[PDB]
Amino acid sequence: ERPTFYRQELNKTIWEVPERYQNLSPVGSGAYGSVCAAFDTKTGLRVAVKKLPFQSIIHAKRTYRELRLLKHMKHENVIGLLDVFTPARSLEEFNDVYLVTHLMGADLNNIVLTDDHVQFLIYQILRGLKYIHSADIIHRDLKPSNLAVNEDCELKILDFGTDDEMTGYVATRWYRAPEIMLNWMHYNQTVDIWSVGCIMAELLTGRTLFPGTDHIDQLKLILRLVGTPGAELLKKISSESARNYIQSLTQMPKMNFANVFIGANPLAVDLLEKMLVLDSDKRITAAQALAHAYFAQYHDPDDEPVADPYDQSFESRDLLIDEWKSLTYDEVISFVPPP
Ligand SMILES: Cc1ccccc1-c1n[nH]c2nc(Oc3ccc(F)cc3F)ncc12
Repeated sequence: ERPTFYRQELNKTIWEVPERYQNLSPVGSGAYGSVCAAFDTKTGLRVAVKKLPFQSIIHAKRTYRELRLLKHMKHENVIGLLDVFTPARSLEEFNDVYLVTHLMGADLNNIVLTDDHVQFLIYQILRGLKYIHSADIIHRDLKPSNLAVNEDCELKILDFGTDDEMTGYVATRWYRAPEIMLNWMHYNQTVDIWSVGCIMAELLTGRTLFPGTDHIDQLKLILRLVGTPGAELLKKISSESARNYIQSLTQMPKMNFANVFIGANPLAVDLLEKMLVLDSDKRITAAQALAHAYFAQYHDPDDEPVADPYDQSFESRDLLIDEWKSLTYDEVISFVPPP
């Protein structure tokens, strides 16, 4: 049965939410979008409520995409959907989408740690990533700011699935795999593993691994550590222009990671060497990384679940605004809360 909704001005828009949600207060000061913290009186959970959506074909498809992704994700280490609602009573008046998830304590930026803490945090990221990758979903933009923890350091991944904000000395680009940063090729799931390597290094040292002042400076930072590409990788760079530029660079050998990560657990150094490989074909996978000796005290093959199949055929589909809107409406209406 349809709950009673009440109205409140918050982020200079009128939020209309079910009575169960109380004490709504804006969080993140814009950083997360139009998001409010609230208390869910039905479940006793502190929740984050995001108000989004059908302004164009691209916007409507992106709205559908986000709802589909969030509805699929059912894993301890991945942000999932506690609720989704609209005050609209029919498809015709449907124009707002509200998404509800767990309210976390802080992101990984507001944390950066002992080796034991690093083990635990990276384990959880990899556990969540195994799940996400098993559904053929790539995050594409893993960074400390979309990794959040509660008070008990229990972690969840957020934001899975412009040129200006990627320009210059910016954290938005520091965690990106070189093949995606420079559009070398059609990339794979281990772009996310590169990101984990960058994050893990930063947890260990307290410092950004590749704090490039721009794309090129960052590539140079990367290649100084991992070496310039060999013949085999160059061949895989389908971008003739990008391949051409790479060959202009003075060749450099891979550095000794033990001399870069001075005093770190040798098993951590080993894992970093396996994650921070230039050739994405040869990077360690999430499933493989979980079985690495570094996570011996946390690893449990019976407690690292995979995802149900995820149908993303809609991605190659071209539809009208009202069609994406109708699809989105169906998904809102059919939502079943978690047990
Ligand atoms: C990342 C963080 C840092 C500090 C405090 C709270 C949070 C936080 N907890 N939950 C959060 N959810 C979001 O986005 C949503 C994602 C999916 C939703 F269904 C609803 C959302 F609001 N953004 C920040 C936080």
